[PDB]
Parts: sequence; C-alpha cells; structure tokens
Amino acid sequence: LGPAVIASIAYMDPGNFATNIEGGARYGYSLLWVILAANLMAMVIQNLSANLGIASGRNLPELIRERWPRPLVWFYWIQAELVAMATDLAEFLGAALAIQLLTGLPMFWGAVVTGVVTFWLLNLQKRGTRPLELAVGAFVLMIGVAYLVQVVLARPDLAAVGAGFVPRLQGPGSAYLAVGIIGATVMPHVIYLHSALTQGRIQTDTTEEKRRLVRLNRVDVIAAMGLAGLINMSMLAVAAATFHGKNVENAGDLTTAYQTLTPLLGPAASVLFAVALLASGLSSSAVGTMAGDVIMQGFMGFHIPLWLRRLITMLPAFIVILLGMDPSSVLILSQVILCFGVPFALVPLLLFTARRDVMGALVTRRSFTVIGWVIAVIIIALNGYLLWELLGG
Ligand SMILES: CCCCCCCC/C=C\CCCCCCCC(=O)OC[C@H](O)CO
Ligand SMILES: CCCCCCCC/C=C\CCCCCCCC(=O)OC[C@H](O)CO
Ligand SMILES: CCCCCCCC/C=C\CCCCCCCC(=O)OC[C@H](O)CO
Ligand SMILES: CCCCCCCC/C=C\CCCCCCCC(=O)OC[C@H](O)CO
Ligand SMILES: [Cl-]
Ligand SMILES: [Mn+2]
Ligand SMILES: [Mn+2]
Repeated sequence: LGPAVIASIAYMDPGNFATNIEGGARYGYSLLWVILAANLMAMVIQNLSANLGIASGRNLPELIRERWPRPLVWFYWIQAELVAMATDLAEFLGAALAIQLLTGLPMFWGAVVTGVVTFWLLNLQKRGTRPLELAVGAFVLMIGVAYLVQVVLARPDLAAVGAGFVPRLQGPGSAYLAVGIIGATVMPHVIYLHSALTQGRIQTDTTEEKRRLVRLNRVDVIAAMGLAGLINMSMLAVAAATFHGKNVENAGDLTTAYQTLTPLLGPAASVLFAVALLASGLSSSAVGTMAGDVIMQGFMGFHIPLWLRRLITMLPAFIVILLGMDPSSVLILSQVILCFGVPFALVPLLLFTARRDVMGALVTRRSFTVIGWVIAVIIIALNGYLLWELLGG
C-alpha cells in the first residue's frame, strides 16, 4: 500500500468531516478554495517530509534531536506533544460520537467503549491489523465515493461553486473555519510521521535507488492527495447544497450530517455515515498514537509506555465530555490548534531538505524550497489574522 495510504486515512479523520460539513452548511461553497489550497500545500509539504526520510535516513524529530541545541529540542518536543493530544482529541471523540450515532449511548459511555477498543487496538499484530485496517479503509473510501456521486446528483449551483474557488473571506468566522480546514489537511503529526515511514525503506544505499523512491513516492502522494481533495471538496459542496440557506436546526453538526447522503443512500444514510465516522475515528486514533510515540522517541531518545500515552491522551476527551461541550465544535477547534503547529513543523523541514550534508545529491530544488517558505508565511499570516480577530479588532 505504502505511506501515502497511512497518510490518506489521516486526511479522512473525524476532523475532516467536522470542518467539511460545517464549512458547507455555514458558508456554502465560499471555502472550496481553502480545501484546494490546503490540499496543494500538503502535496508539497508531504513530499518534502517523505524525501527527508528517504535521503537522510532519519525522521524529522531525530534530525532535530541530533543537530539542534538541547533547550530548542525540548521546546520542539513539548509543542509536538500538544499537537499529538489535539490530533487524538478529534479522533477519539469522533469515534465516541459515532458510538452515540449507532447505539444512542451517552458520550461518556461512548468514550468508555472507545477507550476499551483503542486499548485493545494497541495489542495487535500484522495478521490482526490487516483485516481491520483494510475494513476501515473500505468503509471510509466507499463513503468518499458516495460524496463524489452525491455532488453530481445534488445539482449544485455552478455559479456559486465557481465563485467559491476565488479566495474570499467573510468575517472572523470564515477565517476560523478556513484555518481549521488547513489544519485538518496539513497535519503536523503527519509531517513528523511521514519522514519516519520512508526512512528505512531502501534496498541499496545508492543515489540512483534513492531517486526512484522519491519519484515513486511523489506519484503515490499526489494521486492520494488528489483523491482525498476531490472527496473533501465534494463533502463540503454536498453539505452546502443540503443545509446552506435552508435554516435547519443544528446544520453542520455531525449529528445531522447523514442527511447529506439521504437522497442517495435513503434510510441507510444514518448507519452508513456513523459506521464510516467510527471506522475513520478508531483507525486514526491508533495511527496518531503510533505516531506520537515515534515522535517522542525521535525527540527525546526515550519514550513512556504505550499504555500510559494512550491513557494521557484520553483525558482531554473525557474532560470535554464531562464539560457538556459539543463534540462537533471541539473537533473543529482541535483542527484549528493543529494549524498553529504547522509553521513549527515546517521550519526544520524546509531547512533540512535544503542542506547537502542532510540530503546529499537529493537537495530540494531551490524553487520548491521557495514555494515551501511561501506556504509557511501564508499559514503564519492566517494564524496571525485569526488570533487578531479572536483577541481584538
Ligand atoms: C466542488 C465539488 C467537486 C466535485 C469533485 C468531482 C466529483 C465527480 C467525480 C466523480 C463522480 C462520478 C459519479 C457521478 C455520476 C452520477 C450519475 C449521474 O449523474 O446520473 C444522472 C442522473 O440520471 C440525472 O440526470
Ligand atoms: C485536490 C487536488 C485535485 C483537485 C482537482 C479538482 C479541480 C478543481 C480545481 C479548480 C476548479 C475551479 C474552476 C474555475 C471556475 C471558477 C469560476 C470563476 O472564477 O468565477 C468567476 C467569477 O468572477 C466569480 O466571482
Ligand atoms: C503560539 C500560538 C499557538 C498556540 C495558541 C493558538 C492556538 C489556538 C488559537 C486560537 C484558537 C482559539 C479558539 C477559541 C474558540 C472559543 C473556545 C471555546 O469557547 O471553547 C471551545 C468551544 O466550546 C468549542 O470550540
Ligand atoms: C498554494 C501553493 C501550493 C503549491 C502547489 C504546487 C504544486 C506542487 C504539487 C505537487 C509537487 C510535489 C513534489 C514536490 C517536489 C519535491 C521534490 C524536490 O523538489 O526535490 C527532489 C529531490 O530529488 C528530492 O529531495
Ligand atoms: Cl449562494
Ligand atoms: Mn485530517
Ligand atoms: Mn453536536
């Protein structure tokens, strides 16, 4: 399958559902340009991260640990852990919410059931992961194809669709959801993990052999990112055609998101959406847990036991549940926090991929490094404009 698949399941976590449905319901098609821009940003960034592991032989947390001063390494590890908890917050609550959509249990008992499954998910082997990892990939992909079909059948207003690709914002609320979309697509925890997925996969330590893996990875990433982008744009366009302007109660909330596929799936739309949300949440929550321990091992050299890390990341989920906070609102919030961790992940990535002592003959072309720094400035400005609107005028 490759690393572009383990990536792709992270681009369809409950965080993507929350930002797509809410974005289409609240702002129509006006944010389609964000999904396209963020998806093209991820293509460049994930290619740089993948080329870092192939060329250097180490992941990004390892290179920071071995090259940068100890206090800066500590800071970069702390912020990476905050990114890891925010990542798991959306994925754990997304699965717990899907439990409520399927069984009607309260969110607390949905999290208890989610907690037992995730702890049983760590005690897994390749012969046991294969039927479960293939099944969740089937459920999520089929729902994705359902939105590609539904966007055609829903007859979206093409004039509004076309205008939505023109970069425009509509107050602070549109910036909040746009930053959430960027964080949901350009995920910092995948930035650190993608370099670890490609670091050891080499049959002959040769520049010729390394270039092939770079070329083969570039095709697999762009093909995977193109498909994920079409699905995300379809899901936002279908939610826009379904809720935007209709003045429906709790429009954009994940409790009613199944109504986007009701004209296609009929009565099965509720179960098929909740099953997909559950398979998307359980699989991503295990992927992020495996990524967080790899991130800490790379930064600190050591790691806490896997059961303790799984226990710590559950606490913000139960706190949010006990606080009565709306799950769909905190899934979007977590994606916004993730987008604030993107610039930190990009600075070492852009510096390391431009060095010959790190990359060897595979130094990034000067143009793609410039494009990477432009993406870093755009995201810093977007995060700055958002923090500006949230604190003052
Ligand atoms: C902004 C939104 C981005 C959209 C992203 C591209 C989505 C289209 C890709 C595949 C759909 C292929 C399956 C759609 C075919 C449906 C069959 C159909 O249209 O049937 C007509 C019906 O009979 C009444 O005339
Ligand atoms: C995710 C990577 C693969 C994604 C592949 C999906 C391709 C869709 C891309 C662009 C569609 C834009 C079509 C251009 C239509 C714009 C119409 C327009 O600009 O309208 C002008 C008017 O002035 C407005 O106010
Ligand atoms: C160094 C800077 C990076 C770290 C600091 C910036 C990271 C997040 C910034 C703004 C998001 C704050 C959004 C505030 C929205 C209101 C929160 C709230 O009221 O509770 C949550 C709500 O219930 C459900 O979203
Ligand atoms: C909004 C702006 C977003 C920008 C959208 C641009 C579209 C680029 C899409 C895919 C390129 C992915 C490949 C990136 C090239 C990395 C390979 C490289 O530069 O160096 C190769 C070297 O052999 C190994 O390090
Ligand atoms: Cl409209
Ligand atoms: Mn995601
Ligand atoms: Mn809700």
